[PDB]
Amino acid sequence: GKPLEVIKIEDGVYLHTSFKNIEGYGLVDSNGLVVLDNNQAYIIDTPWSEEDTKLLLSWATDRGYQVMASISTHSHEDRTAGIKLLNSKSIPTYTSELTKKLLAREGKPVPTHYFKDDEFTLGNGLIELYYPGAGHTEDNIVAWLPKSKILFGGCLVRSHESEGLGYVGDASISSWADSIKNIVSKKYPIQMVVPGHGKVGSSDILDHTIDLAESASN
Amino acid sequence: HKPLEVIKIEDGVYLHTSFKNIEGYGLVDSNGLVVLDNNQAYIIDTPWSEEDTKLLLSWATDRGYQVMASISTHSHEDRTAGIKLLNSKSIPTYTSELTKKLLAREGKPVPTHYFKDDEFTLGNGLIELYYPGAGHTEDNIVAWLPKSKILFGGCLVRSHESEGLGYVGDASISSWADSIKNIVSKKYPIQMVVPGHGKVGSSDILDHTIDLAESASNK
Ligand SMILES: [Zn+2]
Ligand SMILES: [Zn+2]
Repeated sequence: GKPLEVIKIEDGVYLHTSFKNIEGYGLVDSNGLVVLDNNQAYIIDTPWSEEDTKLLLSWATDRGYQVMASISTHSHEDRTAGIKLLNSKSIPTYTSELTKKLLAREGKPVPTHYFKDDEFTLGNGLIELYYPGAGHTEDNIVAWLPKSKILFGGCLVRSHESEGLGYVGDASISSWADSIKNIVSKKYPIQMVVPGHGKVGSSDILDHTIDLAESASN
Repeated sequence: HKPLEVIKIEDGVYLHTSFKNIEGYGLVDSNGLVVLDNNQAYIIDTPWSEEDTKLLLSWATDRGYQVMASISTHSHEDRTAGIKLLNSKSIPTYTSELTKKLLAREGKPVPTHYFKDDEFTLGNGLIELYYPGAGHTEDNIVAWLPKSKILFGGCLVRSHESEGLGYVGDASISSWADSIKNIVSKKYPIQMVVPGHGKVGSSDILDHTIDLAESASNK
């Protein structure tokens, strides 16, 4: 069969990490966040398994948190599992309108809620969502947390120690550098960047990511 | 999803390579072989999925080949997901006894044939199968092709480019080096070693794999 892990990375911000076995390669890890506003919880990108999502919801309800919503950063396979489960529990699920329509076109579970512009904030200013343009996928969005000064980049960003753009099957490689530069133009006072895969780091992760992007489109 | 590739690597020996998309990491490859004996084809490890297995069968039958048998090197899927499909088409499927019983214990489709000893041959001498000991898994076997002088090591061996042992969830790391030394003790005149993942190489792959095993075992 290794199980979901949750760890505190700031006050009211927890990193959750799930694991899959890759035959021939080893273990690949995947991150998202739980963000607390008092005792209300928000999930950014659920575990890829419906199983590990189940465990994440229990992680929260066992601490007396009320899970208010989930946000999914894009439409890929691993982001669907949680949507279906949280829909079933009447927990509000959010994506961009575009991500929602992509999911519906692919016959996948759709979120119950969705925002239409390129910016949207959740909680009472707790989570600022932003669509910076195509990169990892055509629809990928990021989440900015103004209080903790953390950017959740998901797979649109690559961690420091990692050396490629990851799964690029649905990527817009020649658009990617420009999309990271759009995040940069927000002039968020970024203190930490959480990638979809790998270790958390500083704002450097964005520069690192443009390097990989600019290299590959050559 | 990138589809099955098949390429000739020796007279009568073809490398088949199947791909999976790994979110966060990229594309991973998995290798097996097809070995021909005139019109008769033998598959060493099926492809990773049923769909790619289907493509492998069509690759062979579009060429007029008769698929006589498959052999799977252990009870993990990148070796066995094709057993159900071949079973449906009444194509004999083989594993060791231990691999067969592991599959059955896990409620997985089992091969229609198996062998009991540490050695077995298929295709009347074409393919020599050997169980060297635990490593990648408790049950992993290798395949020696005396004509083409190819060793198929599967995930018991690691390509040069690989700097780790791969998926070690079911591994016996402290036994792994000995198990490779057991292969080496066979004195096969090895010209090429085909790993389960990554590029084909020479007998040096075996030394590389020993290095990796010994390093991980020290911890
Ligand atoms: Zn993705
Ligand atoms: Zn295996």
